[PDB]
Amino acid sequence: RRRIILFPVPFQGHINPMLQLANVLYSKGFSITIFHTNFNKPKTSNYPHFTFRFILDNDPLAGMRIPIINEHGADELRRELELLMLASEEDEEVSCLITDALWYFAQSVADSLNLRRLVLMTSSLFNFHAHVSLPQFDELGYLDPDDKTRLEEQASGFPMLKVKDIQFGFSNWKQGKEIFENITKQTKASSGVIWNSFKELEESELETVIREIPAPSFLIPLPKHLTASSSSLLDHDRTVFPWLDQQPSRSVLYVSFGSATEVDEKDFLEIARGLVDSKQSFLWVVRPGFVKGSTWVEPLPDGFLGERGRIVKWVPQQEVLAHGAIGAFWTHSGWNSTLESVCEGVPMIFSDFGLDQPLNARYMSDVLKVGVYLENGWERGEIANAIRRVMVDEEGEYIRQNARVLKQKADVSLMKGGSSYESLESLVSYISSL
Repeated sequence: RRRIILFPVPFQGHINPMLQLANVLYSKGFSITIFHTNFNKPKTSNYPHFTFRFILDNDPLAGMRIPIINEHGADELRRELELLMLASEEDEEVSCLITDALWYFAQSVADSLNLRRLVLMTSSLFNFHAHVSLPQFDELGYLDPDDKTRLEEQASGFPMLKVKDIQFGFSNWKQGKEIFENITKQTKASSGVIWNSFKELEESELETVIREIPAPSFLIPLPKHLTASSSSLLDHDRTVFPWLDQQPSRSVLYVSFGSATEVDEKDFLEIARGLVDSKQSFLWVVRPGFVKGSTWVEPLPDGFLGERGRIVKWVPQQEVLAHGAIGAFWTHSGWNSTLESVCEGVPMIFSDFGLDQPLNARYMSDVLKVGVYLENGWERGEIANAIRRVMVDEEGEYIRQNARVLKQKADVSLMKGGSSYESLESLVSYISSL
């Protein structure tokens, strides 16, 4: 009997994957302790088989906890580790810790303890290519936002990307590679690295991973394993499932934009019209506090759709995406939502609110070819001409085709004698054989 220590980052896009992995690992035999701040704590009654430890705070702007924890957490993380290693019975040794990547400082703490740390990568191999070649991007001044980026113009080497992708996708040059420097470092210094993906999804970046990571990396599509429904930090309105049933097959555009994202009153209305203008049935989730200078959706006028679509606060998305009523998904190019998509097999409109969303958008658009990327902000014509495109237009059947070829591949992964299948037997072997 052997304990894994997991340690998410307490934001939905990190919780979601980290606990899915937790569930898959309990399956295969391991005791499971979870480190988590008291901030954004998930519902624990949902996870009766996991032991939970709250730390670091036992008495978009919220994402500063990450850097604040990194520098000031070390000595608190080490304490609780040692506690847990101590109290552990003769017959329940801790095999390993498994953190988010952004916990780049656990590796010193673990190092200091001699415990070995594995890493959960909540974004893609491509993402991690980007960060690897960042000192290559400083040179060309892609990280410089003073002058300009060239028009639909390829960066360097084998540029599946463009300079905008990086420009906006690394639009925190104000802080700079100071952070990402270590994340990449602290990924490579690791005893292993679990990728939320499968082998056909990113086969070009395998090399990038097998080059830079001396430790074995293991390729694991979590959504295909199990749904992340019971780590939702917000309450699901399930009143959408009885509806969808009464939409005809593939006539609903799902529309989620992350768990953090904010928009102006101007754009929210803009986003609004485009959806009507497209003349399609669409379920559109809107967080509580999504629109700025408002609480929920006061900005919405009366007499917009009403029959075709309905707004909601929050839903169990994977469960949604898997409904036939679904035809596409207006993502924000967050990775889980993006990955969920491929695995349930739905084509997507893209967007980017920085960080990683262009990167994701880019090589989901062009490489795989499973979506349409509004590069150029928000126009009520374009948006409707992306949605019509993917959904109705006869000029996106190659989008719809590819978006479901890739799904069968995923099932094949998890079918015995398949990448993901073997990767999990291996990961499992890699945890035990320690």
